[PDB]
Amino acid sequence: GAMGSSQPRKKIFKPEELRQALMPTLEALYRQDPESLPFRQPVDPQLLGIPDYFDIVKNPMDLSTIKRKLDTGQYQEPWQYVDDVWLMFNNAWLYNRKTSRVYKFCSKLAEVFEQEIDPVMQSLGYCCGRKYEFSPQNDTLDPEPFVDCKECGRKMHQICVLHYDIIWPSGFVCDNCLKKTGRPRKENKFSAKRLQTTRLGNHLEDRVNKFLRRQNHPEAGEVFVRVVASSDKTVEVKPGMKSRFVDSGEMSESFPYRTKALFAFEEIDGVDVCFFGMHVQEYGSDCPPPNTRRVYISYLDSIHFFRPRCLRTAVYHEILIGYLEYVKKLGYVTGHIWACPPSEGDDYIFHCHPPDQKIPKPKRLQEWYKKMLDKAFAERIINDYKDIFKQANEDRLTSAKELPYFEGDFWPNVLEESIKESGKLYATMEKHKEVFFVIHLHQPPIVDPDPLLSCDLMDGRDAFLTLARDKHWEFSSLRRSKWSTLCMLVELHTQGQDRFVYTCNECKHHVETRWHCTVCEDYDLCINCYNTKSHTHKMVKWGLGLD
Ligand SMILES: [Zn+2]
Ligand SMILES: [Zn+2]
Ligand SMILES: [Zn+2]
Ligand SMILES: [Zn+2]
Repeated sequence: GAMGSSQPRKKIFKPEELRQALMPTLEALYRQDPESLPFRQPVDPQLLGIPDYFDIVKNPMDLSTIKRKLDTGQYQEPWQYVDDVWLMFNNAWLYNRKTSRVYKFCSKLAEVFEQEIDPVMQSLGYCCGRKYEFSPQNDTLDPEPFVDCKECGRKMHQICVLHYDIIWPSGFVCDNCLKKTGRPRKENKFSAKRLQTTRLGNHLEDRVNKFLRRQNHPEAGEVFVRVVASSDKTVEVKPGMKSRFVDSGEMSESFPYRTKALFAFEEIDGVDVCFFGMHVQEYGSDCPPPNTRRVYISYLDSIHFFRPRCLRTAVYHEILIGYLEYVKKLGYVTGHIWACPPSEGDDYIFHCHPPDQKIPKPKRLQEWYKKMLDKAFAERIINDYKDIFKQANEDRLTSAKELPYFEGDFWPNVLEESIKESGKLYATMEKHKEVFFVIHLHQPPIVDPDPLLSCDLMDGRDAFLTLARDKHWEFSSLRRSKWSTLCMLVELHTQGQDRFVYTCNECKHHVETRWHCTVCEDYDLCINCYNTKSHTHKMVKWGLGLD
């Protein structure tokens, strides 16, 4: 029953201060006519004919009761007023049908309150005056989390202030109490910029930023593109196709590929926001037919908060066109896209999309890729592109073993169904002609210069979806996506599986204490090499060995 605490520099509010600040908002509700009228007195179920009411609404609340408390002085902190206005709204929204008068009255009162209470609560030193709950995820909704300033005691929305103890382990200090300090907040070192770079990531981001510079739009921020996971996998031929082609030795039992997960982030309001993500499968020059030198885009997802909107599509295209150009240069021959719009509520990569992010009609989605590919053809990056059906006929395919066979793809499961219902494949291909693109990119072996990044969280799409569902990292709004990115990036920086050995770029020996180049992407010399091999750039001394 007993809980002790200390809080000397606490913000404490005197009644009159609140009223002078708060009640101009409670009055803006009373001024709503006729909408405020059912809310000026406690709901009387015996006047209205609804004995129902007190069984459904457990804590009645209304304007008059709130006006009393604001005059009684019963509100010590400003959140208690705000909690009571939202309690009023939540009662009405609950009991009444979304079509009734009162429910629509309520949404008008609430829209007014949102506009009034935000600037006021911010003048009192808070983030906003909203009540937030996370999307459904029964009956219950989970409440957003709060942080208290270790100085003020002012309760804040953790998502509003974007505070996380891992980044700032000495705790949350509100922006004003930091002004009573001179020193600003410490830098967030768990940023997108600071994710390990790759030639693949760099080529894509170098291409997006070069485009954004020519655009010179003032709302735009820097784009960071990062490969965050890669590994070597195999796809096993399924049992039907196995007995039909593997036992004879016409198809290999499994096909090797390298999978990669990559994300793009944009600077928006000075923080990292993840707006684009993609998993790919890459079948090299030692992969047997039919997968030799082929890349396939398994899953592609996006969140529409990129700034500005009028550049969103062009930047998605720049990443995709950049991916084709990159693997074309390394030696891949064909690319494949499965252009399928999500089945409402299926999140491809990011948990919980914005309610008003458009799910495109399949004709629009395919036109979208067509425009991207047409753009690539124009720049002479693509040699040509056709749908799977027109392409199969043009190559005179007659056997199922000539269809590329990719992990998790549509066609391996169509082939299993065909074999199981045998006792028309060209018909199924024409039927879904529009959904499957075949991209012609064009030799010595393919050698990927990037190393593998072990990151279980991004080894395929399920691990990150699950973690975001459990942690309520939604991408449903700009403010929630900012928070989700923040924590996503903390997970990549600190919970990955790679540990780093350092070698001298000259004699290749393992180093502890070392000279690290300030200019080159990643260049080191042991003490001995620093003492013999000249390097023209300034170098700094890093590490500290125990011998
Ligand atoms: Zn807030
Ligand atoms: Zn504070
Ligand atoms: Zn050396
Ligand atoms: Zn250098």
